[PDB]
Amino acid sequence: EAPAAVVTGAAKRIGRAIAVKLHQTGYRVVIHYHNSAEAAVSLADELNKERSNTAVVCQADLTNSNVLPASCEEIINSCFRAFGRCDVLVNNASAFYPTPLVKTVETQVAELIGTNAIAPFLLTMSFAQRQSNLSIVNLCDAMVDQPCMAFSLYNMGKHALVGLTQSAALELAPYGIRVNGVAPGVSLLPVAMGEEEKDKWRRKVPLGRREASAEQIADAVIFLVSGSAQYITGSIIKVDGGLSLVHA
Amino acid sequence: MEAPAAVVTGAAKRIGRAIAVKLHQTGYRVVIHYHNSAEAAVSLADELNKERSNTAVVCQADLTNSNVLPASCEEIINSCFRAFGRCDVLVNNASAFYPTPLVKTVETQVAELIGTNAIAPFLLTMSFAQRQSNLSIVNLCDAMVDQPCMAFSLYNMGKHALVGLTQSAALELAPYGIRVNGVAPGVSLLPDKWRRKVPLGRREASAEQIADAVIFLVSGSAQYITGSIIKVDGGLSLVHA
Amino acid sequence: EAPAAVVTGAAKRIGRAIAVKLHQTGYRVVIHYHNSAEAAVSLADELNKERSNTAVVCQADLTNSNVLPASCEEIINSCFRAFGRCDVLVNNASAFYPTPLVGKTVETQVAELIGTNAIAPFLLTMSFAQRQSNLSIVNLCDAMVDQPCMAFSLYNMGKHALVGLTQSAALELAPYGIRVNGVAPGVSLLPVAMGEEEKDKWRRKVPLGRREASAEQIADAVIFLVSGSAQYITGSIIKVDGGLSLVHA
Amino acid sequence: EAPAAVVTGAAKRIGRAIAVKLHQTGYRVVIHYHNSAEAAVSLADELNKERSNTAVVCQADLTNSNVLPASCEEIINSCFRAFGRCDVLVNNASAFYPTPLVKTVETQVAELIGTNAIAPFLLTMSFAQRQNLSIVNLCDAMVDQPCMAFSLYNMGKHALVGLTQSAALELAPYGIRVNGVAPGVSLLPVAMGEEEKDKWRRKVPLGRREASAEQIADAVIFLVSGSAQYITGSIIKVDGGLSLVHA
Ligand SMILES: NC(=O)c1ccc[n+]([C@@H]2O[C@H](COP(=O)([O-])OP(=O)(O)OC[C@H]3O[C@@H](n4cnc5c(N)ncnc54)[C@H](OP(=O)(O)O)[C@@H]3O)[C@@H](O)[C@H]2O)c1
Ligand SMILES: NC(=O)c1ccc[n+]([C@@H]2O[C@H](COP(=O)([O-])OP(=O)(O)OC[C@H]3O[C@@H](n4cnc5c(N)ncnc54)[C@H](OP(=O)(O)O)[C@@H]3O)[C@@H](O)[C@H]2O)c1
Ligand SMILES: NC(=O)c1ccc[n+]([C@@H]2O[C@H](COP(=O)([O-])OP(=O)(O)OC[C@H]3O[C@@H](n4cnc5c(N)ncnc54)[C@H](OP(=O)(O)O)[C@@H]3O)[C@@H](O)[C@H]2O)c1
Ligand SMILES: NC(=O)c1ccc[n+]([C@@H]2O[C@H](COP(=O)([O-])OP(=O)(O)OC[C@H]3O[C@@H](n4cnc5c(N)ncnc54)[C@H](OP(=O)(O)O)[C@@H]3O)[C@@H](O)[C@H]2O)c1
Ligand SMILES: Nc1nnc(NCc2cccs2)s1
Ligand SMILES: Nc1nnc(NCc2cccs2)s1
Ligand SMILES: Nc1nnc(NCc2cccs2)s1
Ligand SMILES: Nc1nnc(NCc2cccs2)s1
Repeated sequence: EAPAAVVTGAAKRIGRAIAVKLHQTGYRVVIHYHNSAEAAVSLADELNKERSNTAVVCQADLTNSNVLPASCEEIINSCFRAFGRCDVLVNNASAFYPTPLVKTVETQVAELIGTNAIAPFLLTMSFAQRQSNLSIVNLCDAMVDQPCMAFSLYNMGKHALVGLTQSAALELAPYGIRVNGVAPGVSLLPVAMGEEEKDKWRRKVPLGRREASAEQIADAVIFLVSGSAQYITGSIIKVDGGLSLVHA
Repeated sequence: MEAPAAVVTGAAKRIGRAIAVKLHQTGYRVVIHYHNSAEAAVSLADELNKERSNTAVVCQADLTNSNVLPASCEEIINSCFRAFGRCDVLVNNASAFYPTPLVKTVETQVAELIGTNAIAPFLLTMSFAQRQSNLSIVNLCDAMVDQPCMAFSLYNMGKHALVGLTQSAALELAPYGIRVNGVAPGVSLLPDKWRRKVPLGRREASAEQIADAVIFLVSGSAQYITGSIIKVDGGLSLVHA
Repeated sequence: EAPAAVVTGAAKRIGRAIAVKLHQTGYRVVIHYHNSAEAAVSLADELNKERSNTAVVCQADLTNSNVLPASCEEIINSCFRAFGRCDVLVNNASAFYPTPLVGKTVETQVAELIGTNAIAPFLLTMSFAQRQSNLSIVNLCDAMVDQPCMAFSLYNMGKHALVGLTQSAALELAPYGIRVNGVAPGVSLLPVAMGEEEKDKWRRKVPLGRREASAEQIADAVIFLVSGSAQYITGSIIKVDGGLSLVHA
Repeated sequence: EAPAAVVTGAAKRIGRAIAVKLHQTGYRVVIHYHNSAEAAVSLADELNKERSNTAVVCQADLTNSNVLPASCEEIINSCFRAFGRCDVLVNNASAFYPTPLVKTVETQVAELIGTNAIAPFLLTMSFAQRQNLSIVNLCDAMVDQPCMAFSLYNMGKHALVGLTQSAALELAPYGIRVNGVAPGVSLLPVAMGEEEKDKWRRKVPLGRREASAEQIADAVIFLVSGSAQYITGSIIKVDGGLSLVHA
């Protein structure tokens, strides 16, 4: 009777807040993870303590390669194995690091374009081929047109994800699958980043001079998958505190 | 007094009514603004006050641009403060819509099309902010703003100006904690060829579907969202010619 | 015969550079001005001294009012009275100043900021089209239209409206062979009013050379758009901003 | 000292026209090709007959693979070996075919994302590493109103927008400008029946025809010229208003 959702990169940070808030809403969840095995299992434990048999984990590398289609097929298949259905796909997993124009480059291309764009395409195809309020939500980037300097590949990946969001909204609408995006500006800052750099970014945000909580991002995801967004497809909701509006 | 309060312009019919109703159902007190639709405005106010008495008032004003528009807009915001003691939400919904081919005087067309669609929203936004917790404004935009209807230059200029206001006001009022966002319908309630162009189910949006996006944006679930415009268009804007 | 162009606010700065560059390419020019009468006449003189009977001036307030349509009709009429034709319209004139949401009356500011930046371009476009070869319109837009200066809401509304006009008019006049495009400076000639230190703050933002656009660089893009090399281009807005619009906060 | 330009996919159609018009402006050219050797060589011969030793050909597959970075480095190097310099890169080559959601899919990924996005990135990096310098990328005016069932193609073209913007921003301190030209409907497929061609043509507000190759080429010539010295990160539509037309 309960719908089911796949969330990629759901062990930590935003994806985890997404999976949690989906579960709170009624969904059974596949918690996809790559390296964060302890966190993934520990999230699924917490969720199944609340409602037994409502969470499973699924391990996969989302780097592009000739087995990526199979991995993506397996993420979707795992949702069907555990819950008999797959109502929502959340494309959240993401590699993020600089690739200056001036790891081999082909690995960087595989990681940054694979995770951020190719895996979402492949997951979207498998989601669709396996098929009610069906929908996909892609995690985009509010700053996609005012990119971080030296992040060409990352940015290319997120731009492609906009393209996917739109193309798949158009193509899947006849099957009643909605496809939308949520575009954070500055949400949870990289664990790697020092606290002076974190406040630099925080200070740019017109609304409150702080980053988005992961929960604030999830809230937008929840709206998009909900029955209050039934006529919404191809839309990318910025959740950025106005940051994208701010000139240099 | 702890129930928040909303002003919705053009609230007597169609999308504005639906927005007023849904806000009221969420627990808002509402100012139902109207220009010509007195009977309808009052009838809605009646229905809502039957649900919860003294939660709905009406306010008449022409939103055409003129020398008296700033005072009319200021009095709309005042009416919310008079009735309810606070003004938490402004929904800029009223809109004039008609062709103005490039090939009523043109200056009257400017006054109604740019006035109702952009200038009144600007003035209402100014009065709303001057008078000031989850404070927000929602502007009713247009999903087809960049693929406009042929011969609708002034309407389109006004809806583009409204994107501008949405973004400018979001930036400038963020320090006051006033969020400013937009909802952009495609084809909603018609004023069949059109229905068939929509990817998502070959139908128009109900007014309620538009309202749903407004309710989201005013909610505590959108507390970090400002300067965003959510399309509610069933994919129509994605469809090439 | 030589083609003819109208340039609004052409007495000084970017408008002058546009009129000059159009005249150098072979156009006869109407130099529209509002307050800058000495500068406009002085410009027409210089151009006429390079080639007789190729420049006139035309004074008009482009503030919105009930007479704005007549004024815009008269601008276009001036070009047909002077040159027997009107091939190109450059909507360059612009009022620019803050209008904080939180001096002049607000209705005056609306009239100036929406009138000059949007309404007069719409009426001029209407007149240009109705009074009718490579016919085109170029609207001076703003590359920062989606990252606006704080407290510039009416100016920004006007520049957004002008984007809309650009697109609506390109759509609607394409059947008549009239192209409509835009040119969108980021930081070009800074306000005369602005102190050097404030100017250098803006300059420092620009990735491409950390300087503002020259007036000539803006004009070059106008000249492309009116040219035979832009015959298939309509509804395009070209940023001339040295990458400024791409820079995050 | 004549400047030098690399044009990818320069043997035919839009790329050919770009190469010709660059050559007419005074550029020496590297005509890059994949399968169209005879057309590429005939263009080179034509251009050399006009001015000796001003055109060379360079064969390379721009599909993504382990060797694409070396291929892209070789293209750029061929310009320097032939002409002693490389002033302009035009990323024009493109694969284009439907990839419905409902060749292996990874080969589709390699061809569509490789030609349209990864190869321009690699080329751009090699161009920059080796340094009026500018790059022009051939984008798509319909990128936000895509053809149904062209997700991978559209993804590639959106990525190219991101490249164009990202490279503009990063390369601006080295004085390298990076821009795009976005055709709407230009030269239609070779096989497409006229009746199908006319459905597309009829959609275009400005003259109900597709853009010539030369018309697209004109915008590229503008962007590489001294008249665009402050233009970077700009994408000029050359679409006859098509992108403005609602469904
Ligand atoms: N945080 C922000 O400020 C911000 C800003 C703009 C956009 N976003 C977007 O919002 C989404 C969530 O953001 P976030 O900061 O929570 O992301 P994140 O923590 O940087 O990454 C989320 C997860 O992606 C997974 N991932 C990385 N490489 C992968 C690979 N090769 N295969 C499979 N999974 C891989 C990781 O899983 P394991 O941990 O299991 O390895 C990781 O925990 C992302 O799409 C991001 O680009 C975030
Ligand atoms: N329905 C759609 O397909 C669609 C598409 C795109 C955008 N939108 C936007 O969605 C919003 C609501 O759409 P709708 O179809 O419900 O609107 P609508 O029925 O065209 O107009 C709504 C109300 O605006 C008020 N209004 C019109 N001219 C006025 C004036 N001079 N002064 C004061 N009020 C005036 C009227 O109030 P009185 O009746 O009291 O005189 C009218 O009932 C609008 O902003 C519209 O532009 C709608
Ligand atoms: N300068 C920049 O950095 C920059 C940046 C972004 C966009 N732009 C745009 O590029 C264009 C040219 O810029 P600019 O700096 O050269 O412009 P500007 O000097 O601010 O103004 C140009 C001319 O506009 C005319 N004007 C102002 N108010 C008017 C009115 N009420 N009636 C008629 N004319 C009026 C004036 O004519 P008189 O002198 O005769 O009175 C003035 O000389 C403008 O459209 C502007 O918005 C410029
Ligand atoms: N034609 C249009 O209406 C239109 C519309 C929108 C955008 N565009 C863009 O404008 C540009 C030029 O258009 P077009 O119609 O002239 O292009 P096209 O004829 O489809 O492709 C141009 C060339 O791309 C090369 N190419 C294809 N796959 C390749 C690979 N794997 N490796 C290396 N080269 C490869 C081919 O070279 P060989 O022949 O040598 O094998 C081909 O001649 C493209 O970027 C296109 O996407 C065109
Ligand atoms: N996977 C990720 N995508 N984008 C991210 N943004 C992290 C930020 C870095 C600086 C401001 S936000 S993590
Ligand atoms: N007031 C109004 N603004 N925009 C409106 N759109 C109504 C249309 C719906 C479908 C084609 S036109 S009404
Ligand atoms: N009329 C005018 N519109 N925009 C102008 N730009 C002037 C600038 C002010 C700050 C940076 S550029 S003048
Ligand atoms: N490589 C190519 N990219 N885009 C192309 N477009 C050809 C067509 C344009 C419109 C219908 S088919 S070829």
